[PDB]
Amino acid sequence: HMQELFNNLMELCKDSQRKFFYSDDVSASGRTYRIFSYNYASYSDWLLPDALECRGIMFEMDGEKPVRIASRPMEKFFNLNENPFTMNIDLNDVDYILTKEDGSLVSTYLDGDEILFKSKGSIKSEQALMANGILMNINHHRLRDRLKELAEDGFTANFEFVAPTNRIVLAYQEMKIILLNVRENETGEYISYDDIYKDATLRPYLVERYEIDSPKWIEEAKNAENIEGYVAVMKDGSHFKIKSDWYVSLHSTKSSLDNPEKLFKTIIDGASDDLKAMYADDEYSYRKIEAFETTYLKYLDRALFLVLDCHNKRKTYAMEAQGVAKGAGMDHLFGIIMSLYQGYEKVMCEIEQNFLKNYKKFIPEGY
Ligand SMILES: Nc1ncnc2c1ncn2[C@@H]1O[C@H](COP(=O)(O)OP(=O)(O)OP(=O)(O)O)[C@@H](O)[C@H]1O
Ligand SMILES: [Mg+2]
Ligand SMILES: [Mg+2]
Repeated sequence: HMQELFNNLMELCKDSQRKFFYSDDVSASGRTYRIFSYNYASYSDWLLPDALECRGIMFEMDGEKPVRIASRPMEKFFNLNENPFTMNIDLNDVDYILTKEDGSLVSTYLDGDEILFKSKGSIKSEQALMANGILMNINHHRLRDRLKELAEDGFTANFEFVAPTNRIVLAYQEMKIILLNVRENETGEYISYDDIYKDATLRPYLVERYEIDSPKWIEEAKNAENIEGYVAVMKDGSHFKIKSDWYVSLHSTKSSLDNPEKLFKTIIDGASDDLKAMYADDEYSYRKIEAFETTYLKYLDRALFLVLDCHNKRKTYAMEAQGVAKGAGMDHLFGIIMSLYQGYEKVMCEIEQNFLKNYKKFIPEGY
């Protein structure tokens, strides 16, 4: 049930502050919501219970009690061959593949009598309030009424918000929302693509689908231009993504595998999952990216512990924050501990830049 699921997620947000976290917002109606998301996480983190559902799922709260799963976006999923989840796939068990739109996730939720969108991490993000604007206009009144009845039966409708102002790599003419999928809020079951298609009000918005008969579609997609790629939907309802080399080479920093300050840049932007799957045919470059990956996560772990723990507990702290920084070799994390005296997020921004400058120290041994 839901209470079980809410607990498993709360557990994750205690393990470390850059693995899993949450955040509470309040809505216009005055209701209280809690969003479970994530910042960084390695394959083992994703083995923790229900860790794969800690990407924007949102609970309406009552104090510290979940009352309902107000919004259910997709589970975390990975690129093919990115890690042990997505290696040894029977490509013959791909049901079909879906165009991958380049934009931002927005997911429905009911707030009293109002059907609204939340971005991945917030119900007040720019994308959230614009998506809201879009849904309340007269052109989307048929769809708004259908998503409102879906919410009321407790489903979550998931859209990719695209726009020329919100351009990531691909270039979209108009601002619009594209219906990706629909999820039952409690069980997380997906509505079948064919049911969404039968609704002629939803059919206009629904992401294009392609049938496949040979795994040759992956080579074609890897070698295509001006597309991000595809989301493959398995016969069991799980999903794996295939991005084009073209997209990945444009979404990473330039010369990533050559300049180690570039590779680390790729990692601090969360783009090294696409890169790793791009070099999955190259055992050396594949396992090298994992090295630099672990390095930066090992660091973050240590760093974030020391910075926040110290600042949990006056010139006392000043001299005491020096014992943590110098005691761990990184005197860079001293002005960082000055933050909790000044103001808090804004922090994680600073730990990154400070890593790239001393970066030469952390470069894995043998690389
Ligand atoms: N047809 C589609 N089906 C599913 N997801 C899609 C589709 N088109 C675009 N997406 C987007 O793909 C995202 C997941 O793949 P992507 O590599 O873009 O993730 P990300 O934004 O880097 O974050 P993460 O690594 O945490 O998944 C989803 O957030 C979703 O908004
Ligand atoms: Mg995307
Ligand atoms: Mg990624």
